[PDB]
Amino acid sequence: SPYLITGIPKDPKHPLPIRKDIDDWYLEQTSAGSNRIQLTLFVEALTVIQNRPLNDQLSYFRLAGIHGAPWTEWDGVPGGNPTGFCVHNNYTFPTWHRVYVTLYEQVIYEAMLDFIKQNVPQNGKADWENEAKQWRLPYWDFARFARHDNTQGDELRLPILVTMPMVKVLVPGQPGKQLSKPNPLYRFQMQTLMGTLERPYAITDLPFDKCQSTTKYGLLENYNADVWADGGQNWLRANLALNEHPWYQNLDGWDSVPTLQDMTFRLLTTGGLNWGEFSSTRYDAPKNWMNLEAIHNNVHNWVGGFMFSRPGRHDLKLWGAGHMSSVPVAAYDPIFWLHHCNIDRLTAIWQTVNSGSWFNDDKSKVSKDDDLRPFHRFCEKTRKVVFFRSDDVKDWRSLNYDYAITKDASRIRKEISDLYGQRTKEVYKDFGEEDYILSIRYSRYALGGKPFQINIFFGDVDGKDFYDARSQNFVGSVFNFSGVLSVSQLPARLAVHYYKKQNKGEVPTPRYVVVNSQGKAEAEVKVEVALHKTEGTFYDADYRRVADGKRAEVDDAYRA
Amino acid sequence: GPGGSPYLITGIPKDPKHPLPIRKDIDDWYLEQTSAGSNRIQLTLFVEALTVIQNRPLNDQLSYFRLAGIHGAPWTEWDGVPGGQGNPTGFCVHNNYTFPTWHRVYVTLYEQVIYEAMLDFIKQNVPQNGKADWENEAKQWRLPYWDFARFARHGDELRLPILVTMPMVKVLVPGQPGKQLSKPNPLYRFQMQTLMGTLERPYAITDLPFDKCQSTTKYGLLENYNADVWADGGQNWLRANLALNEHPWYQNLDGWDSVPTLQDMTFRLLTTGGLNWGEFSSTRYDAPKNWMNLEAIHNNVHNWVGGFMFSRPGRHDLKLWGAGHMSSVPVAAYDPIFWLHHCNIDRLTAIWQTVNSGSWFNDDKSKVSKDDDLRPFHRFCEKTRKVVFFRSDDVKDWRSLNYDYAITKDASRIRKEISDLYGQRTKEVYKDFGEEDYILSIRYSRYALGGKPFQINIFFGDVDGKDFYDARSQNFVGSVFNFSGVLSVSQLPARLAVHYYKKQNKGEVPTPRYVVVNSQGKAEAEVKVEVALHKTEGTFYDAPADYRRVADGKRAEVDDAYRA
Repeated sequence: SPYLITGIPKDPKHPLPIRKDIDDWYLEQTSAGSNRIQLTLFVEALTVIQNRPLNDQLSYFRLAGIHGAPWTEWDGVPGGNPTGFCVHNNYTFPTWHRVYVTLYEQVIYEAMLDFIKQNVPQNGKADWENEAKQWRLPYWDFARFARHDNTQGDELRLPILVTMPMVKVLVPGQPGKQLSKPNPLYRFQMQTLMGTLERPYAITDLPFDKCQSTTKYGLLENYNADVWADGGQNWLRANLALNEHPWYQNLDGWDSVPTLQDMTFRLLTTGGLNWGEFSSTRYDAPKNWMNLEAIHNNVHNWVGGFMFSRPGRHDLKLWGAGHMSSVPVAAYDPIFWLHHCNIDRLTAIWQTVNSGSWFNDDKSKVSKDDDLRPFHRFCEKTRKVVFFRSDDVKDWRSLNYDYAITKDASRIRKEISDLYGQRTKEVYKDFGEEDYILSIRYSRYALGGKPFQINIFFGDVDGKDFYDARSQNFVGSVFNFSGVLSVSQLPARLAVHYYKKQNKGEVPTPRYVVVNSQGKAEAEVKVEVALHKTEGTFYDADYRRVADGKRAEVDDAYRA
Repeated sequence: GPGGSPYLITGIPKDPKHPLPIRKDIDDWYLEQTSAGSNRIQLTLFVEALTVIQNRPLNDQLSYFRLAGIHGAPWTEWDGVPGGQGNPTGFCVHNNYTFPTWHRVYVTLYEQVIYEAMLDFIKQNVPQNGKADWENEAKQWRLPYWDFARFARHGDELRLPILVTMPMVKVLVPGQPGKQLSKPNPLYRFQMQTLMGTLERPYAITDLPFDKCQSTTKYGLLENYNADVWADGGQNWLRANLALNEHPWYQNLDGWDSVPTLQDMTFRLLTTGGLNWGEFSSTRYDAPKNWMNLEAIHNNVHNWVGGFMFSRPGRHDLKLWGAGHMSSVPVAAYDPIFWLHHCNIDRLTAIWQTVNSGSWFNDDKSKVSKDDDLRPFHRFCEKTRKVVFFRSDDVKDWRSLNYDYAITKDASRIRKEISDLYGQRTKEVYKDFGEEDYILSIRYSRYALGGKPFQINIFFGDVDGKDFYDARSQNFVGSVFNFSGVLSVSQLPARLAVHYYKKQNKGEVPTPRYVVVNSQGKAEAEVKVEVALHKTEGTFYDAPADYRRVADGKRAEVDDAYRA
């Protein structure tokens, strides 16, 4: 203390190493011919970090603690509606998280070196150190189709490694030996319930205080409270949510496009946005409302689940809540960091194709000089420890990492298309050259700070089923990741086409429902939803409003 | 066993201070153990003893692996009785009248080994002043049963046991007053140190990729995921619960009430009188109203808990397939829930025996098997003073094994208890409709697919050619699982599904349509099944105070891409 965040130190033998796609990296590391060293290093180092005590500010718990609960000090910067250090709904969203991810990466690297120092016999040390110095925190490409057996598949998925309870690693000094160990990327587990930790670290209306382990969709009402201690990792349910798309696409004869991928492709290829428009959900032209924070919000929801219960009786239960949907505790789930690593990558990509657009508009310019608390660095000019500022990390390479996609950025627009654009283009091309988008504007605080989901429908809404891709006439969702207004944007092109085919070319009135964590509709949360149209496809590139949203009513038993 | 000494199976030794302790409902027992009114000692003992048993080495025949190994794979010897029994087969009895008695002994073995491990634990870990108190808890403990047919507490649905759904469990730390510790729960899964396909000879587990599992799983094995995911596919207990609550498709519609088929079937099994032992005891077939049998119910539960389909044709965002140990004969016993399931199968046998006292290997068919050696289980014979194999007559009175069940304590109350536990929902829903009963009869060969498992699904009305799998498939009525890997019979309730069909079709009786589904989720066209619908006047539950065939089944066709 102070802990100076520098990124991994420069070594001339390791020029700007890349953060790799975690599935690519896992597959390479576990191939027959790979030495398996980086995988062993990441597993062992993260395990050590997770087992460090609470009074160690570089323990996993305390590093995750920076983001939200239990809202304590970190690195000498005081903590204590409770709020964390994390920046939400402001234009410093991408830069604060850029530093946060780098802190995590640096801590892991240093733990890797400790592991080598302690456990690798001297004749192997140079080789292991070489691998550590090449290692960078992998990213989870949430918008890229998972492979399937080397070929590109057709669905979005959680990383392979994240879905494995155990992982086999090397035994240093014993060539050819491997041991299966608990996988620290699978979950973060403490020794007791998080609500019982010694003061001031205790995590105390989702029962996160009753969890010992992080969970994905594991928390449901009407099960014994001891089940919540470790609700498990329902990664199959998470994968289903990540592949959210309009309801009609489940019907025979229609091709589906994952909304997350369409959104990501739109975010990366749309020109003309200023930093304020791109960087945040913050709203101080609807075509410019698609932003990085909004996509990040939805992914948080889809990975963890936010609904603890549902009214009525249902044999098939698709609700269930978990850490990733919840601001105060999302950072405890190890996938948090891989997700945020990709958020950093998307920022880096966008920066590369929008080089003039950096805190450049009247709105975002005000926030440019914000201290990014609690992150410290040494100012060589004044010889003083100071807080990070956004300009310090404008070039991510000054933190000594890079991404392959920005590394040789020669053909970055083609790469964007190959990764995130092919399916969208393939399906859209069958229909007329026009685009439709939904605009959504809401207040994060509409439920006093509690989270909620805004679901949009074209056509009649099922009064007992207004939740997801399996709900009749579902078009898309916007999640309020919470726990001055906010905006988001949804693709609407394909959903409008289907509606038009069934309704004599009529333009649909977007119908919306605001859903709470009890699966009930909040009748009085204000949302501004509109439908906008232009000529020409979005990827070949002025929008006009063609319909206003209307709140849908749900069944009595389902109303909040 | 070692030194040429057999392991004598006796049940927990009799202590006059502990007269016939009961095997309790595992949810009631867990809830009690963790309540303010308890000391948490039996929970601690069961957790610590079972952990030790699971960590014993492969050459220890009382290790968890080797006890589970008696049932099926890796088909080795046990207690000096040769294994390696044209397909490989284990010691377990299936499709024969000794099914209940073989398993009665098997469950007692497991219980006895755990008790002995509890005594070891106390000897080594409990301070001197506490040893007698802890020993008395061990002497009271008996293996809990999972009441798969009872609504779960704080109920309206069937569920896996609470404890089975918990990765960790908090136990006492003996000698440290007030101290408890969260530990890995040995009932949640059984995990080895390497993939089971790589164990030292001759113990390696070598269609479903069980050779690539390090841990047991429920619904965790799906094609099109990295093979490393199969090492521990997880415990999808929510998915298992969904399967356990299987019921006709129509009941998911608005305005209709549901009844879990498992509970209806169990209530029918326990209340229908007049069955001989051969009818009750087994799926084996050497009147269709008497085809509801214990083994068929056991078969379906194995399927529902584990999952048996590795893949499905086509593309589907919502994936409700997935396979797991409990659905597969060769490896089912590795999943710790296996023993809790079989404990309840023993309890159902005991209940049935209580209300059918003259019906014990009594008919001409089952009589032949009464004197079968229940290998590999040894006991000391008091009459001849020699070590022999168990035989069914030895365990006719389960109390001779020094355990009992609360429900079998009082024959004068058993009919009310059966009603209270398994009959309330059925009666509540059936009462809204006319006084007649309908049942489906199902007869098939276990070897129809060369010994591979399959599921027979029955429908009333048009079958969706891409969706013919479960309660969400249009017009689904019920399923029969061939737990495999002389014919076999099962029976399904059809009363409510028939009423729904009649209401939609001007009172016409449905033709039962069936599809035989394999582990790839495809329909088998050549598997012969005899399905028929039968009717009588009066409700089945009022009967204790003659079915006529009314329709014959026919195979339904599925979409070309979904054909085997």
